[PDB]
Amino acid sequence: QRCGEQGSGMECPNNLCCSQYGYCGMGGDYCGKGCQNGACWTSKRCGSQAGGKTCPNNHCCSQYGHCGFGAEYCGAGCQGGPCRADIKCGSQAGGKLCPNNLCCSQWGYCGLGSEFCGEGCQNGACSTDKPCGKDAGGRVCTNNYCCSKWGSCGIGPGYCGAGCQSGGCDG
Amino acid sequence: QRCGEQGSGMECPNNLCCSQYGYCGMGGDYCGKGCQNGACWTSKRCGSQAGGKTCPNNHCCSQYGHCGFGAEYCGAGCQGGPCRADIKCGSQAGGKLCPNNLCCSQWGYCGLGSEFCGEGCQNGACSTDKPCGKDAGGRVCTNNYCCSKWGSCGIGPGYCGAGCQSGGCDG
Ligand SMILES: CC(=O)N[C@@H]1[C@@H](O)[C@H](O[C@@H]2O[C@H](CO)[C@@H](O)[C@H](O)[C@H]2NC(C)=O)[C@@H](CO)O[C@H]1O
Ligand SMILES: CC(=O)N[C@@H]1[C@@H](O)[C@H](O[C@@H]2O[C@H](CO)[C@@H](O)[C@H](O)[C@H]2NC(C)=O)[C@@H](CO)O[C@H]1O
Repeated sequence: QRCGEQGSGMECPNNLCCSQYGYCGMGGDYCGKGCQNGACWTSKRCGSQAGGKTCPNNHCCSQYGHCGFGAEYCGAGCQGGPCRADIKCGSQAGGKLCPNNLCCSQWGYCGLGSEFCGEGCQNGACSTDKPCGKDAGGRVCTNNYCCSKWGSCGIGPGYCGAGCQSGGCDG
Repeated sequence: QRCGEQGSGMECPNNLCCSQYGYCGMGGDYCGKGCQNGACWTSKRCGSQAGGKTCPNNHCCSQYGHCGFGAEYCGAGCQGGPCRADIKCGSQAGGKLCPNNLCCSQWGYCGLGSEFCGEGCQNGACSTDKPCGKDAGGRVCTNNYCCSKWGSCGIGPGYCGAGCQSGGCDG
């Protein structure tokens, strides 16, 4: 229910602004001074100009590094987010990973959904669920995901904690 | 710090999935069945195929009524989300509002950022707080937002509750 620093990076639906006090709504109250994410009145900084401050809410990052949507944003120079250009990745990149847990298709391109996350997926939120660990040649996960005690990649206590074989374990 | 139903329609950062228990992670335990938003293994339907629904986390809704990212979702047919084609709106498009609280620029195109939200903005999260209520001719906000006591539009208990001049006022 809470957002931003107060809600654990949590985001408001439909681009509602996360006021400085971790709540959701529209208006100067939530969108003005303070705003942590959502349709903030002052567009955030990102990537090049911000060292990789990727845009939250799956917003596009412009060539100047401000978060938003629109041709100006998602169009050319788009440094991140749902850009209109095709974002490559994978073996064909020298092994490169998609941003914001995006799946890298067999074809070497970022996206979300069956075609991207399904069979052949190279990194990101791949739904193939390939097992890792001791019982799998010692396969490690991509994106530094936690290889759970049951040889499964994920992120969370169930994965990163008790018996986390590899990745971002909590021990 | 709860998502989905367990957290007031909240979404997780970086495309992490919201399990059936209201928590954020990556893995069949967050992304598998139960997943409420985020990079769900079984994409959420949307658009005409799904009664006009919008995609969580600002995902494109492909022409087939499935949410995701990449050419197939954001390219052609894209019935919603950060569509690759400039979304049209306003006095130009028959008063058509931008979906997911996007700002309809004066040039009739949905986006987020100074260019769309700033001066001219026709609807959505416009950073211009044009006065509403008796405070200024009895003006009414766009998107069914609540005009508060002060004569300023927005969403929250502070705009929709006590002294809300018009809009989706609570009371
Ligand atoms: C110093 C300056 O204003 N440089 C301009 C860029 O910042 C500007 O990008 C836009 O900057 C605005 C801040 O003044 C942002 O609100 C806005 O979101 C951002 N727009 C984009 C698409 O990144 C560019 C382009 O208008 O011009 C420079 O001169
Ligand atoms: C009516 C129908 O079945 N049309 C087919 C589409 O469903 C199908 O699109 C893909 O469907 C998959 C599940 O059946 C989804 O995983 C996938 O996201 C979806 N693709 C898009 C872009 O939404 C396509 C094949 O991709 O064929 C149609 O005939």
